[PDB]
Amino acid sequence: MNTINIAKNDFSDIELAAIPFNTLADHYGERLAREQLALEHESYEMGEARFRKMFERQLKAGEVADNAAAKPLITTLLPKMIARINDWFIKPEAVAYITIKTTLACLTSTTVQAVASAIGRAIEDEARFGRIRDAKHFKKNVEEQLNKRVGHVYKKAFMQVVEADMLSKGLLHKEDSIHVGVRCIEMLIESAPEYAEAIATRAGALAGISPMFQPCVVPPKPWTGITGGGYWANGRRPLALVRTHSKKALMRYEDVYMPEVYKAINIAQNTAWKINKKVLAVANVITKWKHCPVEDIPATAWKRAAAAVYRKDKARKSRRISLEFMLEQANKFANHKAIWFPYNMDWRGRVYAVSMFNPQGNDMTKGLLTLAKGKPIGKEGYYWLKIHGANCAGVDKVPFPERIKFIEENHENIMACAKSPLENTWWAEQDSPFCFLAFCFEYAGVQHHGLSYNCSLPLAFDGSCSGIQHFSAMLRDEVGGRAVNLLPSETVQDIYGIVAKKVNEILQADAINGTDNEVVTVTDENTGEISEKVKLGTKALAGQWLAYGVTRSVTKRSVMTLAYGSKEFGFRQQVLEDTIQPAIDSGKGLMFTQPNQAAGYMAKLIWESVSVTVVAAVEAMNWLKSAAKLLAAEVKDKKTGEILRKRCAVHWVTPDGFPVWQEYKKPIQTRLNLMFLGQSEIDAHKQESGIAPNFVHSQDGSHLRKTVVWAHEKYGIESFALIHDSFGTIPADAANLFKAVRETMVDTYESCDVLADFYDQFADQLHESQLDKMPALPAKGNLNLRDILESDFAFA
Amino acid sequence: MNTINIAKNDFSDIELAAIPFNTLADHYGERLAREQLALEHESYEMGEARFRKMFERQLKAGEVADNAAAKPLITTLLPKMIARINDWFEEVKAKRGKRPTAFQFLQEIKPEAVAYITIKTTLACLTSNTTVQAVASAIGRAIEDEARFGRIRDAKHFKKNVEEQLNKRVGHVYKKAFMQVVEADMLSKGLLGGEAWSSWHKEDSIHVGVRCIEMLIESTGMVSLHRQNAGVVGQDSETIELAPEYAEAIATRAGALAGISPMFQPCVVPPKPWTGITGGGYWANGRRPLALVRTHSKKALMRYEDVYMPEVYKAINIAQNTAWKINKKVLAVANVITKWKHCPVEDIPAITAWKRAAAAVYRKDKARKSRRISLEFMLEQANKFANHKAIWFPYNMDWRGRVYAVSMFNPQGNDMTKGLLTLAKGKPIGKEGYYWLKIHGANCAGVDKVPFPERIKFIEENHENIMACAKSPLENTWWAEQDSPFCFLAFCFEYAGVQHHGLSYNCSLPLAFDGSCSGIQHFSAMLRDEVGGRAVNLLPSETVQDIYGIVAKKVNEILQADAINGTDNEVVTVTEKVKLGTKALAGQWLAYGVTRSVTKRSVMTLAYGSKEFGFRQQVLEDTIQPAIDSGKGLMFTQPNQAAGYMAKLIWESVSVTVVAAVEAMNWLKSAAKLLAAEVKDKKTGEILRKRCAVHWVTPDGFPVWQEYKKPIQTRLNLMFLGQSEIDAHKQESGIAPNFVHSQDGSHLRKTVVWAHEKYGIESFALIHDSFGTIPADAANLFKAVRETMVDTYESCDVLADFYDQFADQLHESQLDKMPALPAKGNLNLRDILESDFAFA
DNA sequence: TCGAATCGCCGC
RNA sequence: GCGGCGAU
DNA sequence: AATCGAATCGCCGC
RNA sequence: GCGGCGAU
DNA sequence: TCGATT
Repeated sequence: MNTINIAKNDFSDIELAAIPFNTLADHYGERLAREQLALEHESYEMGEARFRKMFERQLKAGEVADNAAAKPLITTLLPKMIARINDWFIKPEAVAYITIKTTLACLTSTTVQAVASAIGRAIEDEARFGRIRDAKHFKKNVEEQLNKRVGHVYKKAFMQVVEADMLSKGLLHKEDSIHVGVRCIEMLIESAPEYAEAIATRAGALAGISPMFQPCVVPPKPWTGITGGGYWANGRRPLALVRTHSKKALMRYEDVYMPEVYKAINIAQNTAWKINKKVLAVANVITKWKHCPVEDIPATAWKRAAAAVYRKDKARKSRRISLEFMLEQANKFANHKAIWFPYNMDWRGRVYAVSMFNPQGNDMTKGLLTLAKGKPIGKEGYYWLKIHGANCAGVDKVPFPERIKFIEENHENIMACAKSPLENTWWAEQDSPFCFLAFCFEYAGVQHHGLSYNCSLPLAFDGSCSGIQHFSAMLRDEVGGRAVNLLPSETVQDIYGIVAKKVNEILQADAINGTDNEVVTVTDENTGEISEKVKLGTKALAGQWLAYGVTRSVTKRSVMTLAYGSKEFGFRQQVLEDTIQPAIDSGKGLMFTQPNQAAGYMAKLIWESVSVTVVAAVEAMNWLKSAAKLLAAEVKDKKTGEILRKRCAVHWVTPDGFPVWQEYKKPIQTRLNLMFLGQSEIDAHKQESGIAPNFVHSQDGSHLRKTVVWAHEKYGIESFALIHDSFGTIPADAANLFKAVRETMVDTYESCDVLADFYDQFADQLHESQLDKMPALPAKGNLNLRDILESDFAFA
Repeated sequence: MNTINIAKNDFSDIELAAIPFNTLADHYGERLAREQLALEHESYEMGEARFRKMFERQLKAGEVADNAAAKPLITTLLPKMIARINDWFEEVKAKRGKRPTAFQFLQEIKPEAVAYITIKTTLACLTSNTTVQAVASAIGRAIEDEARFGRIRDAKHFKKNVEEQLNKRVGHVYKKAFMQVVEADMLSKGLLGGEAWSSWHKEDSIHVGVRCIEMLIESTGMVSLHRQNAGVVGQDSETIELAPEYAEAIATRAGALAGISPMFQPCVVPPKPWTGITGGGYWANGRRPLALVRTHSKKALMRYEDVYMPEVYKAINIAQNTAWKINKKVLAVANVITKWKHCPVEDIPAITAWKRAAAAVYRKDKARKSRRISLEFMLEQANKFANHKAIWFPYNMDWRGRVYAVSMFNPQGNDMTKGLLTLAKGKPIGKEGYYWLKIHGANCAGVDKVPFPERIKFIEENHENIMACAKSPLENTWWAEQDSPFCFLAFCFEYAGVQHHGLSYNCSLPLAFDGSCSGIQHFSAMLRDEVGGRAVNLLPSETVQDIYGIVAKKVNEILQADAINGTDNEVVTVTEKVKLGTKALAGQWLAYGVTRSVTKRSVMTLAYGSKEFGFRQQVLEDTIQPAIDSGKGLMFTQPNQAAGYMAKLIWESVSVTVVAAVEAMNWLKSAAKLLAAEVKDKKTGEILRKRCAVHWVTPDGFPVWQEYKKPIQTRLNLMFLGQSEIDAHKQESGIAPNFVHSQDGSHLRKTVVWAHEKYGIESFALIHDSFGTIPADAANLFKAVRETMVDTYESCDVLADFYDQFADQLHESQLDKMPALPAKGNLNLRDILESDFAFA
């Protein structure tokens, strides 16, 4: 409960070390060096404070046991107590966990009787709950709402209701409780400051390894290796080029040779940003007046809404704390001529900025940041500057000439917002408001100062659906590629609309020729009550959906979740929560007499429509999932029981050269309590669930890294705004980046059959029995990749 | 249906007529006369457009029968329909054979209700498919809906608790949805006799309406019947049209009503001095002339024509003459923040119960829209008159004599309106002006329960905050966080001016001084109550006296005593439940903590006549129910027992604190009851003394007559809206609140004339007990308002005068029932002159 | 058996 | 009249 | 048969 | 682990 | 729901 201050020695050395200073000072100046090292020391300093505040709230709460510093002693203390309870003789392990947590919590916030009463009272409460959970299928319906509850008091209150319903349907001493705790303590005594020092020492250590990362005031330290990049000073937490769950998976990158990967990261780190002072000036004012600046600009349904408004209030507090941090960071570096961001990678190869305040943030955070080195905008830069503004306004589904026309027709509004941003709220109403306001300021400058006016604003181009774009390129899918604007097109293609149009074709077919409605008797298991129930035929079901009107908004989420592995089942939950339930609360949905029947009907229709719109996407993710299932399985001779092939990790190499290992590992045994917080084999399921998204994310990351090196080497582009598939640069450089991103993607998939390369990596790993099971590669389609270079709306 | 425009000829007269023009031109010149008469013309123009939009919506919704142009004709036709209904029923019964198919359906609905349901639904159908079938269907489904759910209304005792929740819902579908839910609930309880309604089939409902349509053509004849393509089986149709004369009657009445409903605006010249009952304020001879007294009958207005009240007339004209201007600095701030927030000062960032929660969000959504529409009007009017060097507000009086401004934008409004308005004619502020300028700023911030020396201390300590708010009101939100933000911000600007320009600075800001509890103050003055007078700051006190904190103190004293002594809990059978004792109940309340918050509303409602019963509903809704929703109120295990217990304690605390108030309102209530009764000898039955109204005259010379009148008959439908003798209960309910309000009106009127004649004061901000003037004249207004109050209650015994008015009217049986005048107390009125915190 | 301040604006 | 807003 | 299940990264909270 | 928020 | 483990 007494924490040493890491600051005085461990944080002092970071600034103190001469070798970082002398190296930093020569290139960037002594004062810029000192500030960078002072800043890095401050980041570690802030992190120590953050842990101290969290620990303090945990002492008052008694949730010290939940804190990571009190975890390691409990793990060595617990097994000896469980055996002692058996030797002295609810599950034995759970009682041992309950006693340790209650003892540590009671001491944190001292009578022996009071702790014994608490342990017994919690023990009785848990067993009354545990029996319902340990029945279990009914508890599974309860468990999701139990997981949604917050705090033991709400858990017990929710537990209380489910027990009463469970009694109604029929699934079914104070001194002794104090005596139960006393004997638990008596066994615990058989199983102190020295233990308290262990949590106290660990608390210091965890305070030293969790800094609040901050932007660099000098160009970041280039990555020459696996660790030590980004920030210049030797720290307690050295940056890793790849964020790894294990130190082993970090080390497999130590040997590997990835010259192009390193260049891409170093180039991105080199990009110099500055705070957009004009946008910051606006944001500082509207923030003092509104919780969210753009949230509200003047211009049985009850029970569902009640759950949302509690969430909506909790959401509103969660948004503000993020805002107040970003704003302070924006104010703090507002005067600096330039700031930089260090970059590392996730284990799949996507590029992330390391500091908490980064160009990859929300719209306000994005609008608060701009590049520091501009070039005169010229004719083409103005053209792309206007296109970006239309995109920020939400005009992104029309051809480019209509996007320019929208800007010119709204020129006076744009000018008004630039002149008096607090007097005209039109910018706040646009889809990406603060980024739009930033565009307004530059648009005014070009009008005030002409095409020679210097512009450093980041103009971001985003691929429409990167995963489907990449999957269609791999397998040459024309129909899917056209739906994602990979092919050159007269008009912007909406994949959500195409799916919706195909759904309407099925809807019309089933309404004319459909299964008739059928009636089946149903008997409730508990009641034993026989009620006649109607299964809706496809004809009746289509009629309800046709009455509602099926738009792109019905099919939108199902297409987005496709890359994440969602399929027909997950769609039915989406349709219910997205369109069917919200219509009911609005009073619409009179046609949706049975919601779940409509959602199941719709989810089948969306899945059929998606599978014919993008065949390569669906085919590829099935092929990858089959591969992961085979490798992840352990092969055992049935008679022998010995394993012929152990569970195998899945590994591949991106065209950039980045390798990735996907090792999802599940623990052997875990303990979870209903009323108290719950306390190395490869998981085959997570291997299958993740192989399709992780592989395609690995491909988009290589595309990004290839684009930034190609843009810097073929063209002069030195400033990059990168969000995983969004590519930004200054307007003078904007047209070349648009070219470079098309040239990179065309180059790789003309050069590399990524799926065949994947097959060569695991083909030997398959057991003799497994080879017949593995599906063949999906057939290539009719698409020509050269047409991607001509496409306007691919944006990538 | 279609209404000719009033505007072209009749609104044209307002600017044309020479005598209104010349009278205005002689006082203020031709050109100000041009602007005023065109402005008054626009006020009539805006008002007519208001009627036309409402009529268009009501026509679209079929709610034309709800509109006032259609009420007179419906009142004429309704008896004819009803008589024909009753005769049809008697004629159908007399004839032998199978009864007509509508006969049974028409019977369960009252003959009055069918009559109105047909007229409204036919008028709705015709003004918004003229076929008899669709209108007969539309009638029939409405009859059934009144039949099915009416059964719930008349049963009746349960309906009284569902009546309010039905009213709180807007729109027929929501009303119908709620009634299906209660019907299912009461059927489960078996209240409705267990008879679930069997829905009428469609062919029945058609036949129900046709019999109704036929019955109006015989009796009333507004609708007439026409047959298209007779004898052709395919196209044989019958149609319905409205009688043109009846359509012309609503159209004539619609136009007549649109020309008499103006949207009153401020004056660009000083308002017309009042010389008589009518035609004051605005200068044009208008279709709706202003009245000096706003009355419900022309007769109550006519009583004022004869009366000589020179001081009443002087006070209104002085108040009208006060020159105002729009505070541009405040208006600049309000124009900005309003565009960003629905209520600009609402959410500043700073560092069964579920069913009740749902009702709260519904009300909150209503309150947001209704609040914002008022805001948008005030800002638009403010921006309109922003560039004028001065503007003026006409004034008139309610039937009790309280003074109100006439234009919709007026200084007697909310904070934002009050903040947007400042006086036009200012004087150099001076030392004394600065002092009250800071006191006013302290009160706008909410530092009002404290002596003046610390009010000055608060302002001077927050000097840098006040300065920052004035320099950048948009950059520092501290002013918006105050209790009266825009009025505080208005002080911030003048405070910044005094520091920039010194004590020579010309300040025209209205410094409002408000009596703490004007009703109890007046009642304490009449009967000379020392204890009551001290509690409401009538007598000089060491500190400001909070009557809520006083009552809370006396409540807490009982609670502590009832925690040591007092009844134990007992079990009582109820048609066995525990009845909590005062000892248990005291413990619950002490656990909650009883503050001035628990007692505030009860003291406020005292002047309105509320007593121990009304406090229990207040206590439950104000503190107990919110506590339960918040997760407090575990102590309130039985909420109604706690509320009734606390209501008793508040009533005992209040009655011993302000005795003069309780005694005086009782005496007036007893007077109105005796006067409002009819006196009839029981054996003969003849009425010896008729029901009599209540009349008195203020010391200012204002007469006032209380004649609450009850209508003989009324009608009420569940889903469609419903459409003279003295009301004795309203006479007793109203006499005491109205009498004390007539006194504060006289005090206000006597104050403005005394401040105008003894001192030089020419600018008055007046809200019924709030007295405002420029800072240079603040000290004298403080003097003047005290001097008037001491003078009247030394010169006049208002209760004794009141008794002299009605003593002759009392009957001989009633004289023993009448209480004596309440005894005067030991208070000395001259202490009011030295009372700092009376403010009045 | 019943009941338990005035004035305006907006909506129905 | 009912629903909501505001003034005292 | 029984039965389970139905993307990555970051911040805040427990 | 759970919950909430944001990025793609 | 149809695949997946079990």
